Amino acid sequence: VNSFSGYLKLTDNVYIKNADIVEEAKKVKPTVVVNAANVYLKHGGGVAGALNKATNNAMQVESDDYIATNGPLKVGGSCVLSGHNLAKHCLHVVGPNVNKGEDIQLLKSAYENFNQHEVLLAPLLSAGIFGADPIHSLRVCVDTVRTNVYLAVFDKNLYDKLVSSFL
Ligand SMILES: O[C@H](c1ccccc1)[C@H]1CCCN1c1ncnc2[nH]ccc12
Ligand SMILES: [Cl-]
Repeated sequence: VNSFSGYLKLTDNVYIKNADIVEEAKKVKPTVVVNAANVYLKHGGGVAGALNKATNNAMQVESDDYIATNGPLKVGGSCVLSGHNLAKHCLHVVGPNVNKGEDIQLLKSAYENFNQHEVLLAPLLSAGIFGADPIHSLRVCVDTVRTNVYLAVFDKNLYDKLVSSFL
C-alpha cells in the first residue's frame, strides 16, 4: 500500500492521473520523482522548469555542480540527485527530444532507467515540449517499465485521449 490517490490502473504496474506533477510531488513526497531532463540538466521549461521552480532553483544549483564534475548525460540515460522539497530523490531521465532530431528508439532505453526503482512518480518521457507522440510514449512505458510507476499527465484533454485510446 502507498499514498498515491485517484489513479487509473492501466496494467499490473502502471497507473495514470490527470495531475500537475509539481503539486502531486508536494502532496505525496514520493521516494522518487522523475524529471524530464536534458543532457545538460538545464531545467528551463516543461516538467523540468516546473520542478526546478518549485525547489526555488536548488535543483538547478545541484545540477550545475553535477555537470561540472561529470559532464553531460547520454540521451536515454539518467542520474539520481536530491528530490529537495519534492521527494527523497529525483531521477533525472533524458528522453529523446524529437525537436532535436534525436532517435525515438532511445525512448525505450530512457524508460529502462525506471526499473532501478521500486516505485516512482513520473511524466510521460519525450512528450510535451520534447515533441513525441504521448500515446506512443505511454505504450513504451507500459511495455518497458516493470516497477510501479504513477504517471502524472498535466493536460486534461491529453489525459482523456490517453485513457480512451489505451489498448
Ligand atoms: O505529458 C505532459 C504534457 C503537458 C502538456 C502538454 C503535453 C504533455 C508533460 C510534458 C510537458 C509538460 N508535462 C507535465 N507533466 C506533468 N506535470 C507537469 N507539470 C508541469 C509540466 C508537466
Ligand atoms: Cl517537458
